[PDB]
Order: sequence, then structure tokens, then C-alpha cells
Amino acid sequence: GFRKMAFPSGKVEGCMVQVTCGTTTLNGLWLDDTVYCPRHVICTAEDMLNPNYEDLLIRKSNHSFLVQAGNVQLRVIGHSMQNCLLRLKVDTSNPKTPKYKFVRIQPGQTFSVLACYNGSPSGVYQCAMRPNHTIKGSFLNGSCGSVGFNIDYDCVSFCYMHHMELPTGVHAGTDLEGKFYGPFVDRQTAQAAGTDTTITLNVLAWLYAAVINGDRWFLNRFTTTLNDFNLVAMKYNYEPLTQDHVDILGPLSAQTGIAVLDMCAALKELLQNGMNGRTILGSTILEDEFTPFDVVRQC
Amino acid sequence: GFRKMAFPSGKVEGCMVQVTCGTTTLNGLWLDDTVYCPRHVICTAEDMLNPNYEDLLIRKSNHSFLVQAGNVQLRVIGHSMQNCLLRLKVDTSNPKTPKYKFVRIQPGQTFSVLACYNGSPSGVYQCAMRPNHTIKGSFLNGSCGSVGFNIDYDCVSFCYMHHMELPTGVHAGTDLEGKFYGPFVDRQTAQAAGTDTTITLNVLAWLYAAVINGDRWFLNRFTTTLNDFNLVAMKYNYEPLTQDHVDILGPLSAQTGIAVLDMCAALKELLQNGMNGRTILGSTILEDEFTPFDVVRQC
Ligand SMILES: *[C@@H](C(=O)N(CCC(N)=O)NC(=O)[C@H](Cc1ccccc1)NC(=O)[C@H](CC(C)C)NC(=O)OCc1ccccc1)[C@H](O)C(=O)OCC
Ligand SMILES: *[C@@H](C(=O)N(CCC(N)=O)NC(=O)[C@H](Cc1ccccc1)NC(=O)[C@H](CC(C)C)NC(=O)OCc1ccccc1)[C@H](O)C(=O)OCC
Repeated sequence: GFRKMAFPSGKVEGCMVQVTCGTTTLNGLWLDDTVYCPRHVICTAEDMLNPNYEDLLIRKSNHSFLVQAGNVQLRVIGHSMQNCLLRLKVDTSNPKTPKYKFVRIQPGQTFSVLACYNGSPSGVYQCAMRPNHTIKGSFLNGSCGSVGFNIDYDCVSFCYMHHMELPTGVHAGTDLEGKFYGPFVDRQTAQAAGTDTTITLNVLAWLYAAVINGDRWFLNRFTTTLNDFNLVAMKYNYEPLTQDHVDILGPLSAQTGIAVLDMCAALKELLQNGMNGRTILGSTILEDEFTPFDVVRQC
Repeated sequence: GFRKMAFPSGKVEGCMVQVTCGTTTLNGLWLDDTVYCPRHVICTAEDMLNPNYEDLLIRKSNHSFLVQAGNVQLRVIGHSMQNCLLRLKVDTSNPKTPKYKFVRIQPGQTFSVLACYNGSPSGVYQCAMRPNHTIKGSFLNGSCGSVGFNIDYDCVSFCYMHHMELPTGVHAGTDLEGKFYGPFVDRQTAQAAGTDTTITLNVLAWLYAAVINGDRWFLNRFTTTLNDFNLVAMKYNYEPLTQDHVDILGPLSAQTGIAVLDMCAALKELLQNGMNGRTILGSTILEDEFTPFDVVRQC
């Protein structure tokens, strides 16, 4: 009984619109009287390579942007750019605008994604920002403009807007200020993602989730120093854990009574001597897409 | 009595060499039997724009790399690339190699820079990784290959190698695995740095340094919520403070007896109603290049 769960998506659902320029349609986010969407809505087929966006934008009329909420057009009366996003000023304030913030997320942090085509929601899934600033999503042509978010009590924190699919089939996007996560750019030029690594802080959190859920077999038989843990773990392509991360595990260490370095030690033995044929929470493989915050949430 | 201080530079001084290819000479770092240096040592004048480094490297002989420690050549017997760095295998193990680690640093963290020309040290200064992944250094033509570092007890943590000067006169570089900090690339093409912001976590730390040093006038007359602090501060181009940062100030909050949100409140009033004609630690301006760790260190 421990599962990836998404946030309920209803509050974000009533912000989703479609935005069409020419023959190209993608998703936008409608909040108050603004629609946010990827500025590549404005590109034609023959210049996705080196689009001059500010030149393409300045020659475009308000009327060229067809914005629809369901069957209902929303007249665009302003447009401007914000980094890699467009802000379109519309007709009408979204009567469904929830309480919201725009947040820029850190590598390792998880959010829910509401996957959309043609302004309509298809599904919600939970994922993470990877150490290499990509995300492992599930997105098809037309997904661009889909948003990632977290929700606390009554406030939607928007953190992600989908822009690109990499050659390896992972994904890249921006915050809601239009700023890319990672060294990526919105044009179809040859780029390169960093080698990815395992989110160590998250794998520990999920080992704490296991203990809380009653799973104890892998508890540590040997001791470790922070440094000695890092020397082994890096070899398995795990992120270095810093003292800042150690400090992040304090509350789960306090609630379980397992010192953070004792769990670091369990993790080392797991990697080395392993489950080999064993499971933790019913899982082969060490799960690295739950934060300390998610564990505390769902437990 | 509170000053920017650099780490003593002696341990890093005996790692500094010069590396010359053709007519181009820069600095390298000699540890054990490897010299690390920026791979742009290999570029000629007419292709700094789009250097094909792996092609330029593969056609280069070991002998083309002239490496000198003082007056003394060190024969290069291997070369390879690692991201934006070269690793040259040499003759001789540095008898002056200290205890060391390679660390990748976070925005906001400070290190000392040992500025070098032609393998010789000229000066040391303390600085920070900016939220926009540049550094505000003092570097002239030939500085490339200079290193940033921290030292704890007896171990040198290398974090930075200098590569580029931006149009605005700030600076860009890599970790010691050759990976750029920030979305920058080592070629003289048109690029762009993010708008920079003030390191909030650091300005608070420096207000704690003030209290410890006996400066109390600006202590808060009104209260604040984390959120309400952020709403004001962002307006002054300060980074958002997260709960993770709040947690980082715990020990200085414990040692001074000033709750972190009380200091957040002081900072808000300072920004709004201000020192206007007043000083804190003898400073006009709020200093944002000391970490919580530096304050605790020098206090
Ligand atoms: C928009 C859309 O749905 N998506 C995502 C589709 C998906 N499977 O996730 N976005 C795109 O398809 C991008 C459109 C675009 C963006 C900017 C400028 C021009 C066009 N294009 C890509 O994602 C493209 C996919 C190709 C199959 C390669 N990505 C790249 O070029 O990768 C660059 C790169 C990154 C890192 C390493 C190497 C290379 C829908 O396509 C749409 O409406 O487009 C309007 C133009
Ligand atoms: C190496 C050297 O000393 N420095 C730094 C000098 C300093 N003042 O800090 N490095 C360079 O000069 C870079 C050399 C280089 C790097 C890669 C490929 C080719 C050459 N060049 C630059 O720093 C250059 C400076 C020009 C005056 C603009 N920078 C850029 O091109 O900026 C790119 C950019 C970034 C962000 C926004 C916009 C643009 C010494 O120069 C040497 O030995 O060179 C060997 C080639």
C-alpha cells in the first residue's frame, strides 16, 4: 500500500484552453485574463530551426491567435512574450481561476502533470525533475502547453509547462515565467542533455516510506560515514548526498527512529549485496521519484 | 571587524602549471599525474566561433602540449577530453598534491579564486556562484584555467575552473568534471545570461553576522509570514526564500536567539524603510556574498 499518486487535477482542469495560430494548435493555461502558452505556437514548419520569435511575434495580429475554452472563443486583445512563453491578454477573466502561485522547482522535486491535447485533459501522472533538468514524461505530438503543478491545501503551485521531446524520449520545458529548466532552447537544432543520475535523497525517503509501512529487512548491519557512503554510491551513478540533504531527512529520521546515516548505510549494502531476489514495498528496483515531503504526505 | 576573506592559497598554489599549445598559453591544475585545463587551449584565432574540439584534439600529438611547472617542463604522455576540460597525463606526479575532492557547487555558495596568468598566481579573492550561474570575478586575458576552491580542515575542495568573460563583464566556468555552471558553452558565439538576483539566504546570514558582531539597530519592529516576506522581497529583485533556506539559518538563529522569520521581517523593513543614511557592519548596502557557513566560520 504505497503508490505514485497524482494531485487531484480539477483546479488545473478548468484553466486549460486551446490556442491555435494558422494550422498549429497547442494547450494554454488560462488564469484571470491571461493565457500562457509556448511561444512556438507561432512557428511554421520551415522555421522551427532558427525562429526569430520577437520578429514573428511583432508582425502578428491579436486576431491571428484563436483561443478556445471548450467550444467558446476568447478574443485575444493583447499579446506579449515572456522568455519562452507568450502571455495573451483575453476578453474574459477565467471564472474558474483557482488560488495559485508560480514556483521554480529544483532537481529532485516531484509534481503532477495534466497531459492535454487540443485544450482537453487526457490523464494525470506524477513525476520528477531529473538531476539533468529533463523529465521522464508520457507526451505525444500536441502535448505542448501541458502543465505541471503541486497543490497545497487550497493553492495550486504551477512549476512546469511542456515544450519539447528530446531524442532519448525524455522531455524539457520551462517554469511559468518561460525560463527553461536545463541548458535547452525552444528550436529544433542539435542539442544535448547531461548524463542523468539517481535521486539519492529520494531513494532514502522511499526506504523511510518502507520502514513506516512496516518493511524492515534491509535495515543496516554496518555503519557509514557521509563521505564513505558517497564514495560507494557515486559508483552506482547516484547523486552525491550533501549535509543539506541529510538535514532534509531529519523529520522521517525522527518519526522512524532510524538515524539518516544508518539509512545511508542500508542503501550502500542494498546496492552492493542487494535485494538480489528480494523486494521492498513490493518493488524490485529502488524508487527515486518520491520526495521526503511526498512520503510524509502519503504516509 | 567583518571582512571578505579568502582561504589560504598555498595548497592550490603548488598545483598551478602553465599549458601552451602553439602560441596560446593558459593555466592548468596539476594533481597526481594529471593536468586539468580548459579544452580551448587547443583553439586558433579563426575558429573560436565553432571549434570542433573532438576533431582538433584527435589530430593533436602529445608533444604539441607544452606543460610547465615553474621552469620545468612536464612531458605530456596522454591526452583526453572530459566535457569542457582536457585531462593531460604527465611524466610526474605532483609531489605537492594536497588532499582534495572535486565538488559541484550550488548558486549562492562562495569559494576562493586563485587568479593566475602563465601558470603563476597573482592574487586570491573570495566570491560566489550567482543565482544566474555566473560569477562576479576579476580576470584579464590569460586568466583561463584559474581555479575556485574551498578548504576544510585539511582537504581542498575544487569547484570551479575559469573559462569565459561575458559581455557584461561577469564570468563563466565549469566544475572540475568540465561541466559548465549555467547554460553557457565554450565558443565565442552570441549567448545570454539570465537576469541576476540578490542571494536572500546570504543577506540574512550577514544580518546574523551583524548581530553576533554587536550590531542590533535594524532588529524587527513588525512581524512577517514566509510568504508575505517573499512578496515584498521579490519586488526588490531578491530570490525567493524557501523553507529549505529557512531551515539552513537554524544554527545562527539558535546561536543569536533571533527567530529566522524575525530576521526576514527586519530585512523587509530594511528594504522598505531602510538604512537610508545608516550602516550595518560599516556597510551601506546589504551584502549577499557571505553564506550561513562563512558567517559561522569567521565569527
Ligand atoms: C508541440 C509538442 O507537442 N511538443 C512535444 C511533443 C512530445 N512528444 O513531447 N513539442 C515539440 O514537438 C517541439 C516543437 C517545437 C519547439 C520549438 C521550436 C520548434 C518546434 N519539438 C520538439 O520537441 C522536437 C522533437 C523532434 C522529434 C526532435 N525536439 C527537439 O528538437 O529536440 C531538441 C534537442 C534537445 C536535447 C538534445 C538534442 C536535441 C507540437 O510539436 C507543436 O505544436 O509544434 C509547434 C511548432
Ligand atoms: C582565455 C581567457 O583568459 N579567458 C577569460 C578572459 C577574461 N577576461 O576572463 N577566456 C576567454 O577569453 C575565452 C576564450 C575562448 C573560449 C572558448 C572558445 C574560444 C575562446 N573567450 C571569452 O571569454 C569571450 C570574450 C570575448 C571578449 C567576448 N567570451 C564570449 O565569447 O562570451 C560568450 C557569451 C557568453 C554569455 C552571453 C553572451 C556571450 C584566453 O582568452 C585564451 O587563452 O583563449 C584561448 C582561445
